[PDB]
Amino acid sequence: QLEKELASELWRVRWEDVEPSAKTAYYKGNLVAVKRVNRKRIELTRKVLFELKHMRDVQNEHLTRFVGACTDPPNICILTEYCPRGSLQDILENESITLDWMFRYSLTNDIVKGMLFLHNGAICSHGNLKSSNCVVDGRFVLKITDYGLESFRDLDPEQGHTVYAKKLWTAPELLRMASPPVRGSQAGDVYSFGIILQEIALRSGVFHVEGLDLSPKEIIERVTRGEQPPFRPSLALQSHLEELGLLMQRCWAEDPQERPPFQQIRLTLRKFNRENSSNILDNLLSRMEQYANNLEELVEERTQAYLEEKRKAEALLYQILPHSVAEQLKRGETVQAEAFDSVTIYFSDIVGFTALSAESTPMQVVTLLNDLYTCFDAVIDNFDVYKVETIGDAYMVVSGLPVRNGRLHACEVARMALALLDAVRSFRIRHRPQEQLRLRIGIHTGPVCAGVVGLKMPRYCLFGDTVNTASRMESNGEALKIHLSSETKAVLEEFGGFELELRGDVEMKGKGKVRTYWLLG
Amino acid sequence: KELASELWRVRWEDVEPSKTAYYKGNLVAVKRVNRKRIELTRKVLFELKHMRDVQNEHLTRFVGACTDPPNICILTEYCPRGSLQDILENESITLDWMFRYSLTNDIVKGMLFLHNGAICSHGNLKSSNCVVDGRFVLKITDYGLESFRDLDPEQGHTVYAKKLWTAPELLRMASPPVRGSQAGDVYSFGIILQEIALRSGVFHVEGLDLSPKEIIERVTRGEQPPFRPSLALQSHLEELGLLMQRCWAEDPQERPPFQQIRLTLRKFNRENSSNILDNLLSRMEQYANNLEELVEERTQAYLEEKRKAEALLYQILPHSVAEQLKRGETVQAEAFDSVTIYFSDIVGFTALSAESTPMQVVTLLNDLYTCFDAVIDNFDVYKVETIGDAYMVVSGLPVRNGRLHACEVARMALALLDAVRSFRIRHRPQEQLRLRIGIHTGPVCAGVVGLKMPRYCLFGDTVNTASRMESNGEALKIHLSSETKAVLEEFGGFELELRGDVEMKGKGKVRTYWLLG
Ligand SMILES: Nc1ncnc2c1ncn2[C@@H]1O[C@H](COP(=O)(O)OP(=O)(O)OP(=O)(O)O)[C@@H](O)[C@H]1O
Ligand SMILES: Nc1ncnc2c1ncn2[C@@H]1O[C@H](COP(=O)(O)OP(=O)(O)OP(=O)(O)O)[C@@H](O)[C@H]1O
Repeated sequence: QLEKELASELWRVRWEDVEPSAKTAYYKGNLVAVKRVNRKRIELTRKVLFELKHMRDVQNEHLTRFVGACTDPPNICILTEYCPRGSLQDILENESITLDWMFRYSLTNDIVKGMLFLHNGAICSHGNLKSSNCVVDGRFVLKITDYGLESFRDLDPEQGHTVYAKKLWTAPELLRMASPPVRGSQAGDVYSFGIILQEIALRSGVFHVEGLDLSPKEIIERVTRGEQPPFRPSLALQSHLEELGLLMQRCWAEDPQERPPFQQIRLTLRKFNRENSSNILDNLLSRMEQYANNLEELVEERTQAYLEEKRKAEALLYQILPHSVAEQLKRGETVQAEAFDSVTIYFSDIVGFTALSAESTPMQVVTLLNDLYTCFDAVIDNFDVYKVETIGDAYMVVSGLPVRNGRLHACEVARMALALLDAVRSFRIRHRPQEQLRLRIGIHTGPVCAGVVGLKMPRYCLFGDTVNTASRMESNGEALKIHLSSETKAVLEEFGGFELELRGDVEMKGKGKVRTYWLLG
Repeated sequence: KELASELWRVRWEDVEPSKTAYYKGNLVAVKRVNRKRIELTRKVLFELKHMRDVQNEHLTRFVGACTDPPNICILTEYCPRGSLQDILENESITLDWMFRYSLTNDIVKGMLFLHNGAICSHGNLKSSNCVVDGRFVLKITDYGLESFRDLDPEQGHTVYAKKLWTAPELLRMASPPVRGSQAGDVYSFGIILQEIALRSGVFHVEGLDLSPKEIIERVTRGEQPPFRPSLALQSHLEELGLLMQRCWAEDPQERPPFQQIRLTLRKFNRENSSNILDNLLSRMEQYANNLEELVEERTQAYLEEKRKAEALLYQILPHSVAEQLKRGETVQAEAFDSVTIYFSDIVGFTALSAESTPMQVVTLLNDLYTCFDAVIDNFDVYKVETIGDAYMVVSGLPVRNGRLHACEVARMALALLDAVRSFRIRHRPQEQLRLRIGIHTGPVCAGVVGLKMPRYCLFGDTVNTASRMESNGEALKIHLSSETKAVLEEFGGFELELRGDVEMKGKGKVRTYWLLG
């Protein structure tokens, strides 16, 4: 029977039907995982033959099973039962799995037991036990893969300097200037578990010391020196979980016969887990429930964040155009060009807005300008006005777009006249208690045309011969007063009750003698 | 002994309002009751006895319901995480066939115990009142409640919206009981299966769907067309439709035995496994995988959206704004040492534009923007804004430009001729335009004004008076201010024509020079 099974050749995948599509592949109607190593010298190694067959005959709860081997000359590789989640080191290091310490204790104990079985049978502890080769099952039962099959790996000094990239967990004794044995040492196992426990206890990569970080070269050489102090990454200075620190301590010292057996290791682990170490069945359920709850909370927080971006993205493109645009993009395809000539516009400036303001002191007025912007905008929400521009010389607001009515705009302009008269006595310069600046404004009705231009950041533009004429005529505005023209005067006539006075016949550049009026209230 | 003390004396004092409240355990759900007056009787005694009686694995426990003069409610266990109806409604979660199927089987078992013993009936079996548990443990709510319900008569909005679930055997009556018909339970499961079968809301086949009131009197007006919403035509679950078709049985007795229902569902069962834990573990696995997929999609969309927003924001302001967006959050205006300001507008742009038709004026403005685009790529220049005809920009860069603002006039002089030469009014092919550029060289202070919609604003007496003066200028000739003419003197390679001392408002006789090229 033994001879027959050994001759059976039950480990040959033969890499013919298997389809490739870190590099997961599909074979045996199941998810697979294949890792290979550059070697072209395999033979029918009797010892390795038994090792391969025995591995294929090894099973346990916390181990990881085998499938088949790559005997083809294209390559040679293992076939392993892929598991969904990534390497454990990634698992903890993501900072997005929101672990808990009961969770971690259970993981440590499970890995302990799996290794223990790994060490109680014909297969003995594997050489390397890096924290980055402990996979998590779909049902979340820790497994320790990539072990055994001695002659099946890239056992090589070839890389030379590059070898020092990945040996950090190597047992200190084995990591000396000597040719190592493939199998490894049980002391090596104790050290491996100690270092992995450290990494799963501090939650930062490998050898996370806050005082001084050092590349792999530095850590390797430091470990190698064998200095009097027991070099190893430090333990958080707290008494909350001293037991685990002590247990790791017993596994670190270079005393080869000091790293204990796993009998006492499991004994101390159970003594600690007596806090919550209850059952062997329900553990899976509670663990998965905790993990799922945390994942759902994380995704809820991300989804909350995503809405935050949408509102801000909206605030840039849509908001530039008048709020009629707010409909235009908000299913307002009907929000298009207009031909309404009953539009009232207020363009005003600060008497000596620039010269004195800039000359007073560098960088001593810009904040005040922002304050004026904010306050006068808040008032700008006190009336139905779609502010047009805030040009350096002046800001110009014209209304009427939000409601297609020829009576609302005139009343809005008339009201804003008195509102600006008040603003004259509003937003006094805080920095200079003895400092006052007055605003001059004017209104000029007439035909106008509004339309949306621009591709990247389209904006509304409101052009009109009346607009240009109003600018050219109001360029001579006086302080703390308002000038109205004939068109706007007629607007006021039918707009509603008001107290307008007659300034007289003002000679306007390009307009000639124009009768003008003062708005009192 | 049982008479002595209720063991259902849940006063808030024990609990905290902190609408699920907490009591010395996990979260304990509550439900207010508008009773306002009590004369508890032996009937109530047996009510409490039954309330405590059952502790089945698929019946959700209560402890004690308040009986205070002003208020009363039942303190049940707050099994969190929504409802089954919801747990399929929200499109995010994607239950697979087997998952829904097993959910149905579990409901079968829970109901099987529901009233096969002491408790007679519940009557309200709304899917929304059967929630999932912390770890995939379905239950069924409000069993018992000998009188704990809104028995008060409304015959109004309550009828409109809150009674749909009861089936016609219940509907075809004017005296609703505390506990519904056994066939009533069968019907309740029938419509619950109706809702779980497909992802629709409630009692809604495709096609014509009358609104809820129409649904109500359809419920009570049933004709020989036996109006049970028919299942999905998909033939991979047609056997389910068999049960569904039977469940809402017009003949009261034909509504099959519930145990027979369970046994048929068993034969029906997908042969996954027989373990009681295995099913739970597999379910949680599927749910977790779906949640991970949701996380992935959300993250992808968030990154894409923010990338687009950043692109737009960078487009808005000058590249110095890009740098500020990079790391710097606090920005204060720069009192630049010396800059160049170019003001551009055509002669009689206002008049000509007004002459045009506004509708075609929109295309004219599009033409203007496009034609300005070409001049928009000459050298470092940030177009401040485009208000009307005037199209102005400055060449001040975040860092020293080696007197590059001298190159601003160079760029404008180069671009003006090219733009004017072969740029035409689409709606005004017959009409042509002449472009005049006014350049000044001087310092100015510029900064970001506003935060919600911050914009670069640059103020400087040079800029202001230069814009005003260039307002009136020579024809088809780039005028430069003597101030900027000297800087042009510093930078070689070009030719300058001395226009001479022109009258500038607020400036008197001020020298100006015409661009040569
Ligand atoms: N169960 C698994 N089997 C194979 N690969 C896995 C598994 N789980 C995760 N992986 C991924 O495959 C990679 C294989 O591990 P790794 O790269 O550490 O092997 P190696 O570096 O060739 O040798 P060692 O495992 O000793 O480091 C991991 O880095 C990980 O990203
Ligand atoms: N343990 C629980 N106790 C109470 N409500 C819950 C519980 N779990 C979930 N819910 C929520 O309760 C809602 C069901 O509605 P609700 O219980 O308020 O009215 P009802 O029970 O149908 O009728 P009434 O409340 O009048 O008896 C669902 O949205 C569900 O998510």
